[PDB]
Amino acid sequence: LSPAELHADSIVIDGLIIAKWNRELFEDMRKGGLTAANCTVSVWEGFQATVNNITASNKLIRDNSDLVIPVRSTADIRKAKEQGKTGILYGFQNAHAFEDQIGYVEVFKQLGVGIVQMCYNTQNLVGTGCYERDGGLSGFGREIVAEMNRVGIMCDLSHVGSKTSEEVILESKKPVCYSHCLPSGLKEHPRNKSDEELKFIADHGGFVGVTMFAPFLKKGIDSTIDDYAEAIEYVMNIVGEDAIGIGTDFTQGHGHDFFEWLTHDKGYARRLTNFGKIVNPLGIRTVGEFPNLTETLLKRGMPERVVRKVMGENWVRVLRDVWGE
Amino acid sequence: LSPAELHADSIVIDGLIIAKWNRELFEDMRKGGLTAANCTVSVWEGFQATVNNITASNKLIRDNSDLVIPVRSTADIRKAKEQGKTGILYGFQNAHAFEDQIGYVEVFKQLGVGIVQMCYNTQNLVGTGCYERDGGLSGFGREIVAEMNRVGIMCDLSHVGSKTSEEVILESKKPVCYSHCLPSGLKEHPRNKSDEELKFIADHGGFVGVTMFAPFLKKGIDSTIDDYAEAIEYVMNIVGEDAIGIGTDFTQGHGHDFFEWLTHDKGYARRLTNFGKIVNPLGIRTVGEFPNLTETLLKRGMPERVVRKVMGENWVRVLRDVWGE
Repeated sequence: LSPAELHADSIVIDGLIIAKWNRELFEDMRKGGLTAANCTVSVWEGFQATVNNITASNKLIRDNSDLVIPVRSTADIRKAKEQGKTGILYGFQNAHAFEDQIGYVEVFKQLGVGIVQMCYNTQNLVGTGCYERDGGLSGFGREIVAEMNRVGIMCDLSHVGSKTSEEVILESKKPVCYSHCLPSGLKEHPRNKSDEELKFIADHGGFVGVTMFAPFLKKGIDSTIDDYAEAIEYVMNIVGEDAIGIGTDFTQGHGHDFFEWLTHDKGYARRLTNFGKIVNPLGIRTVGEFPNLTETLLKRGMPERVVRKVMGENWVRVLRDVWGE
Repeated sequence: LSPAELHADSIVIDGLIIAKWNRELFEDMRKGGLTAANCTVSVWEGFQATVNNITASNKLIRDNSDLVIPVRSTADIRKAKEQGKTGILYGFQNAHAFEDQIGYVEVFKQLGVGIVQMCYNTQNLVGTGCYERDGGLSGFGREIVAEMNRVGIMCDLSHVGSKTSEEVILESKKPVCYSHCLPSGLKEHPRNKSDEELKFIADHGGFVGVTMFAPFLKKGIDSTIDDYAEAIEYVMNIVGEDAIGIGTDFTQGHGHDFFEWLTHDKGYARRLTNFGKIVNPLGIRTVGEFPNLTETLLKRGMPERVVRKVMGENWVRVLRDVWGE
């Protein structure tokens, strides 16, 4: 009932987190009662470099198994909750890790990867990102989507351009998602999505995780926990209460080198953009503050049942759909 | 001079050979009076692997140095004519070997690569090739072209397809070429270029070597060395006598797997096309019959100085310009 007992008695999931990994990050996940999270282990990296991140990841988990456990099935999510731990679901923010092999889709799946973004800002072998002329979904890309549907890896399009994004929604036989994005109806920015877009992905059984990245918020570095709920309500107004969730996009622990890496093509080439100061909305600057989002949305008019949805239940339902598991 | 004396006294150069390497291939090159030839060492492979192709090539050059030598500058071309050997010019048919490192461009030039094709049939990191909806040249591609221009690696667009192709011609500050293509005015086909595309490339200081791959010829597997001259004459009629050359798509020695490799995306995925029965036009079916090409053109009426140009002079000139030497 009380905004604390609810968060506690609930499945909380985060669609996207790219924080510096260490035991302290893990403990802050626990402090926030986080049940599970899509953790990025690749963005610009190729096959082997991505594999390395996974090896490094499996080690941190292994060494901190009293705080976190791997996530391959939604059953792992139920386990994590009933065990007082945080489930970790491996994700890629780029299909580039597959390189030119369609066989790697099954390989990574076998290594615990459950969500893969099609592209990242610029042109891929499969499609093209959101910061450049979008050429659409390539032939090779349609083969990658297909195998991903067969193997059980969800298609993510947060950083993919509109042309290729639409083709992917129309091609996959399993729900796709925008793990972390914001409405352009509040802020123009190249990474935000239009109302037409948000309505189009929901109509096709899609899912949408609303993010809180300062740069993409209407008020930016002056945004508050409430400005986030505002955006979450704007999206739910188009998407509906069954296709909306959370995708904070927490970059907790990272520094200067990390952001410059995210803003230059390939992590080192030409400048694609400039985010500016990185200031999360006041009221939810750290993972350990996740519970303020349950209390907020709650004290904002949204009934308990819908809240359970937005905080995690919805993420579980789609992941269950896509993994058959 | 009789066509025999002429061919022998001429600098004959093949814009593109991609046959099975061994001591028998060389020797046949010598029989043909071949001065220098653009030899492909990459088409579907990435950085390392292409490098392996290169160390294996260097091995052959070294073990058969009485017949061949490396060609890095137009001076190396003259050196071959002086020593009666065939200079080998390492070339790529896909920029995929650069992967996502603009620094690899210089790396390969230092290893001998002097001519590179931007894409091969399908989407790249830099563009798209004929055979699929062409999105154009990307930001990463624009950077690659700029570096290629600086380091001295000529841009090839035979398998690139109009759009990224045209954009490359405008972006590049050095002449670019269609090492091996045929006029679509004689045979409609995705690999063939139009009269507008051929005039365009020439009007921009570009170069065009004509090929004789059966599938692209009007008469197909029924063509003859004359049908080849007809194409050369067709192209020279637009391009002029200074922007045309030879780029016989010699595949001497290769078997069945090789062609299936050339016809499926990434070398194994979806079939992009089907060449059919591979038969070279009668009277020029082996690199050892090169002198018949000179004889023919001459027999058809092309004056001596022009024949010398089509056979090799034009190539050396554009390579001289593009390499700064």
